[PDB]
Amino acid sequence: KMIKVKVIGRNIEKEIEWREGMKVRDILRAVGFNTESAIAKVNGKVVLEDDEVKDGDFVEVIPVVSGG
Repeated sequence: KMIKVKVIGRNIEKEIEWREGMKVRDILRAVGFNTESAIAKVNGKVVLEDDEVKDGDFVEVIPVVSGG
């Protein structure tokens, strides 16, 4: 299971396998970030740092201020 990281709505696609026993947090750990810089949302659904991802969830980290 590998992770992908993008800056809130920064446009960062990179397909990504997945694995067994791990968690959202870890994949975010592949960023060296249990997501600190952000709010996370997989498939358009919102989550917390511990609310897993699944499937090669990316990672979003950066001033997630959607309003521009």
